[PDB]
Amino acid sequence: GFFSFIGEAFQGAGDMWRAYTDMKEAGWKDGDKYFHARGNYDAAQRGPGGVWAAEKISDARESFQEFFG
Amino acid sequence: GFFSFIGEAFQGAGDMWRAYTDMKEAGWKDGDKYFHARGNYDAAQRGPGGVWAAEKISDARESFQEFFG
Amino acid sequence: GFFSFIGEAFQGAGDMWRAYTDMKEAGWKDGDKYFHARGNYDAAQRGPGGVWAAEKISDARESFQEFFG
Amino acid sequence: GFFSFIGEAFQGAGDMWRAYTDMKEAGWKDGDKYFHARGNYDAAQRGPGGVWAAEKISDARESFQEFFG
Amino acid sequence: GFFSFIGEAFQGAGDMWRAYTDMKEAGWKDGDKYFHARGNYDAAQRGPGGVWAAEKISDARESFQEFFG
Amino acid sequence: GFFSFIGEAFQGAGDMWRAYTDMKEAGWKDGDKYFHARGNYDAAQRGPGGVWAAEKISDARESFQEFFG
Amino acid sequence: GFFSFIGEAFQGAGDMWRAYTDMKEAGWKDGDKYFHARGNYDAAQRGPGGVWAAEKISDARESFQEFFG
Amino acid sequence: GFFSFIGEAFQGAGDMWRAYTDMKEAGWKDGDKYFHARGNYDAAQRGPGGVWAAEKISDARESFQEFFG
Amino acid sequence: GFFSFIGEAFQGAGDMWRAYTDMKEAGWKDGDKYFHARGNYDAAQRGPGGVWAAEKISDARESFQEFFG
Amino acid sequence: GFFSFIGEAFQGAGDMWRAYTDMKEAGWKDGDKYFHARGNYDAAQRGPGGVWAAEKISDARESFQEFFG
Amino acid sequence: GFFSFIGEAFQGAGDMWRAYTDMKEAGWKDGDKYFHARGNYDAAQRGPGGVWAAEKISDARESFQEFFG
Amino acid sequence: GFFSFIGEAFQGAGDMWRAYTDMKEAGWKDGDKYFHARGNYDAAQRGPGGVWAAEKISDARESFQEFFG
Repeated sequence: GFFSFIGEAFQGAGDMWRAYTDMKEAGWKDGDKYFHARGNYDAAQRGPGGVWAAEKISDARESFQEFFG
Repeated sequence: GFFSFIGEAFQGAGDMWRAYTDMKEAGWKDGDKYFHARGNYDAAQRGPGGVWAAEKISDARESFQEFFG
Repeated sequence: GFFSFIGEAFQGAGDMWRAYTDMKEAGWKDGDKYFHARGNYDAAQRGPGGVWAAEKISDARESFQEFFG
Repeated sequence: GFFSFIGEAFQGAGDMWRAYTDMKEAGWKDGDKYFHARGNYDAAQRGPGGVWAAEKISDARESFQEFFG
Repeated sequence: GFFSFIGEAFQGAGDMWRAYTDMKEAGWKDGDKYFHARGNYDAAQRGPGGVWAAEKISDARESFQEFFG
Repeated sequence: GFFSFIGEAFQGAGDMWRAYTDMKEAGWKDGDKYFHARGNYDAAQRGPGGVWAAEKISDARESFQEFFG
Repeated sequence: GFFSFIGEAFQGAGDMWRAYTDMKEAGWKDGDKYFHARGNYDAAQRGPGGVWAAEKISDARESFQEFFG
Repeated sequence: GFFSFIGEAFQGAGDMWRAYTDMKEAGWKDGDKYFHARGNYDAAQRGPGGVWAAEKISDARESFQEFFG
Repeated sequence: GFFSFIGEAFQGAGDMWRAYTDMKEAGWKDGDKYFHARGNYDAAQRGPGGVWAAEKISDARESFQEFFG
Repeated sequence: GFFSFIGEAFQGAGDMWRAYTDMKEAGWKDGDKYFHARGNYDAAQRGPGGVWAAEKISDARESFQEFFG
Repeated sequence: GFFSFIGEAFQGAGDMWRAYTDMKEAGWKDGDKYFHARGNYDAAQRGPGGVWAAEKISDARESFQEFFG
Repeated sequence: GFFSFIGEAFQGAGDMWRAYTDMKEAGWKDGDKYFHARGNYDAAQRGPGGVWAAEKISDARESFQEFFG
């Protein structure tokens, strides 16, 4: 079992990035979730970059290189 | 079992990025979710970049290279 | 069992980054979650960078290199 | 069982970064969570950097290098 | 069982960075959590840096190097 | 059982960095938690640095090096 | 510089399997060489087998297999 | 510089399997070499087998296998 | 400089398996060499087997296997 | 400088398996060498086996295996 | 400088297995060498076995295994 | 400087297994060497076994194993 959450440069209001594994006889309730935004400037901004999602990376030679100038 | 969530440069209101695995006799309730936006400037912005989603990457030689100038 | 949460440069209001594993005969309640933003400047900002999510990285030779200039 | 939470450069209001493992006959309640922001300047800001999430890293030779100039 | 919480450069209001393991016949209640911010300057700021989350790192030779200039 | 909490450069209001292990027939209540901030300058600030979270690091030769200039 | 001599199942009389490299201002003399054979039985005999002479063998997968029954 | 001599199952009389490298201002003399054989039985005999002569063998997976039955 | 001599199951009379390196202002003499054989039985005999002569063998996985039945 | 001599199951008469390195202003003489054999039985006999001659063997995993039945 | 001589199961008469290094202004003489054999039985016999001659063996995992049954 | 001589299960007559290093202004004489054998039984016999000649053996894990049954 592999669980990997990556969260970056965001504005949230609730109930995020959750992992529920292997429950038995459970029960739950969540409530209302409000996002209210007025007059903001430069919210939720991210620079460059690549996103790799792999399971096995075998024998990688001179690979996975990112250059920023 | 492989679970990989990547979230970046966003504005949300609720109930995101969840992984529910291997439940038995469960039960749940979620509520209303409101997004209200007025008069914003430059929200949810992302720069360049590539997105790789693989399962196996074998013997990668001089590969997976991104250059930014 | 592998659980890895990485959270970075964000504004939240509640109920984030949770991992519930291996529960039996449980029960829970969560409440309302409000995000209210007015007149902000430069909220939730992130610089460059790459995101790798792998399970096995075997024999990586001269790999996984990021240069910033 | 592996649990790794990394949280960085954020503004929160409640109920974050929790790990609940191996409970039996439990029960719990959480309350309302409010985020109220007005007139701020430069909140939740992060510099550059890469995020690696792996389970096994075997025989890594001259790898995992980040340069900042 | 491995539990590692790292928290850095943040502003919180409550109920963070908790690990509940191996409970039986429990029960608990938490209260309301308010974040109120006005007129701040340079809150929740982080410099550069990389984030590695692994379980096993075997035979790493000349690896895991970060240079800052 | 391994439990490691590292907290650094933050402003909190309550109920943080807790580890509850191996309880039987327990019960508890927590109260309201308020964060109120006005007119501050340079709160919750962190310099550079990398974050490694591993379980086993075997045979690391000339590794895990960070240089600051 | 690569020099590989393999000699097998033979009858010789002299001056075999020599490698002279990188000489300067040299000089040499060899003598007479006589092979005299009478009435022999089953001299210089070899069983089956393949002869590979390569310089580079890269990425050979399930190759170079000889079966004898 | 690589020099590899393998000699097997032979009858010789003289001056075999020599490697002369990197000589300056030398000089030498060798004599007569006689092989005289009469009435022998089963001289210089070799069983099965393969002969590989390579310089580089890279990444050989499930290769170079000889079976004798 | 690499020098490897392997000699096996032989009958010789003289001046074998020599390596002369890095000589300056030398001089030498060798004499006569006689092999005389009469009426022998089963001289210079070798069983099965493979002969590998390589310089570099890199990353050999489940390779170089010989089975005798 | 590497010098490896392996000699096995042989009948010799003289001047074998020698390594002369790094001589200056030398001089030498060797004499006659006689091999005389009559009426022998089962001389110079070797069983099975493989001969590997390499310079570098890197990262050999489950390799170089010989089975005798 | 590496010098390794291995000699096994042989019949010799003289001047074997010698290593002369780093001589200056030398001089030497050797004499006659006679091998005389009559009527012998089972001389110079060797059982099974492999011969490895390497210079570097790095990171050998579950390798170099010989089984005799 | 490394010098390793291993000699096993042999019949010799003279001048074997010598190492002469680092001589200056020397001089020597050796005499005749006779091997005379008649009517012997089971001379110079060796059982099974492998011969490894390496210079560096680094990080050998579960390697170099010989089983005799």
